[PDB]
Amino acid sequence: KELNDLEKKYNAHIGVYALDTKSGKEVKFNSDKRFAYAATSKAINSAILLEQVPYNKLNKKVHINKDDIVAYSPILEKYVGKDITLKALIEASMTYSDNTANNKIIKEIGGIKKVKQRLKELGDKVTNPVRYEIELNYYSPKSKKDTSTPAAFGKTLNKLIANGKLSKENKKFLLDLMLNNKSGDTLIKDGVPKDYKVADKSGQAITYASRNDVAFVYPKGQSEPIVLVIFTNKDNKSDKPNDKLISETAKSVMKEF
Amino acid sequence: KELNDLEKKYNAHIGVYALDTKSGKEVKFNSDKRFAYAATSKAINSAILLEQVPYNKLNKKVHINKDDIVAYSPILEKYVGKDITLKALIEASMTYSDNTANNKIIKEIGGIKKVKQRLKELGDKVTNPVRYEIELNYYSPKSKKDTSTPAAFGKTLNKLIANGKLSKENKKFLLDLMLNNKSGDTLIKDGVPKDYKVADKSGQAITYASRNDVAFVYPKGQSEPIVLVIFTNKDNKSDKPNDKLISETAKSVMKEF
Repeated sequence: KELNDLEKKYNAHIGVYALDTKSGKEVKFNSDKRFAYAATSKAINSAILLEQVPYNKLNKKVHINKDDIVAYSPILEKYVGKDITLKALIEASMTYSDNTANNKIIKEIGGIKKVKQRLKELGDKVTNPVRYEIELNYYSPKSKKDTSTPAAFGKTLNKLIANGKLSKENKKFLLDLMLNNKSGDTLIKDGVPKDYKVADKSGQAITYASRNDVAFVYPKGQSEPIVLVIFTNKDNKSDKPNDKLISETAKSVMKEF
Repeated sequence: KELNDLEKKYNAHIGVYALDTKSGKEVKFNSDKRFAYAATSKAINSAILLEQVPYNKLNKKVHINKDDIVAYSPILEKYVGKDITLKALIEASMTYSDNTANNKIIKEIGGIKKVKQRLKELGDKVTNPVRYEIELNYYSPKSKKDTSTPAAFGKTLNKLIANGKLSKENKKFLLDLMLNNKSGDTLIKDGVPKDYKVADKSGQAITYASRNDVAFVYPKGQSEPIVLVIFTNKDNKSDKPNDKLISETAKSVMKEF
């Protein structure tokens, strides 16, 4: 379970930050090294929008046209020239990792700048959103663009969602999407003990086998979640990642709690 | 609401079969004309597998290798060389319309032949599965391959799921996937009245703007569903469909109940 020999077994780099929100106990490993967060940022944008729009007001529609459309939008693809509710945008973003949905949410929030401002209010000076989908995924170890550290990103998830200011309804709406999500089943969920419940949002950048998973993990018997951010990448641009790496990382970290 | 002037407004062909399972009242329109059912068949395969595997036994894993992988498998893509539960296969098939998941389910059932045999036991001599994903989507008006009529397909959905022999748990597991599904939101769900609950599985063949949606529709106040099959296509191979066509078709048909 040493994270060091997980990096060896897999020849990858692991960035972890786990915070038991009950005890405040943290597990860090390369927790201050930057990683491209890819689709895991969708959790952040969704949370931020849910801060400014009451659950009852998620039924508000927003028009989607061709310009809004970006690659890998299994849901939003068909909304060209149609309206979609803020509620359905968030579901598309969280369940399907829909790229057009996420951009739209960011737009609704006020843009990247607004996202940045918010991050800064949350005391997050590390999380660096610079581009929208899908370009936020063109990770370069040379660039800080669209990257965060496991610690900065974890602290933000905590402050925004776990110990945030979301209403009961919106927090539930969001955590349930991440809970019900079957997309990151091979990641944190795969490595945690049978009885734990995992509310995650996976992600994978285009380069360096940047494969991430962030989650609200709930040990059987605990209602308070452990915020778990696992970012992983490899040395080469075209490197393919191994999800079992995240699964094994979550297994190990969870044993700390 | 005449279906005829919906076909005019949209210059498309509508195939409908609605059966109120409570009253046994039916609404038909070109209900005996063949249409490519595309991903809507996933509902059928899932139901059939759920007939032979108890809910508690869905945790059984099945190995996925490269050969199993077909196009548009947002979930199953990453399972190459990994195991997946029958439960996660069905979720992938129903929520994400995952093609590799569906093929695997068909394999688990015993193959297309087995599916055929089952259809025949259900008194369905029309539904004609011939290929797996993704080729089942190469629709030709000249070919009966992978097509069914709205009536034959509707009667099968009814006999297999609605008035089928699924256990409480499996029927729920499946209907909840279709209920929670945000993929066909622009279809039946878009056209039914606000308070209705729609448990659907959309679909779109590669050709002739073959855009379908099948659902278990629940009027507010009714627990028994109305099985609604709406198949639509156009004259030309490269025709793009308009989902609002299905939405408007569902609106009209629902007024019959």
